[PDB]
Amino acid sequence: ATPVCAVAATAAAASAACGWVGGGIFTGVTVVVXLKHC
Repeated sequence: ATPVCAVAATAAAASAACGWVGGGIFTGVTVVVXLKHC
């Protein structure tokens, strides 16, 4: 695992954090709000 394991943990961690960032959070928040009330 060493370096390889660390890489997976990094990319794997982003799965959620990375997904939320990059405008992903706005998409869900913006999308949810609308459909939520829109």
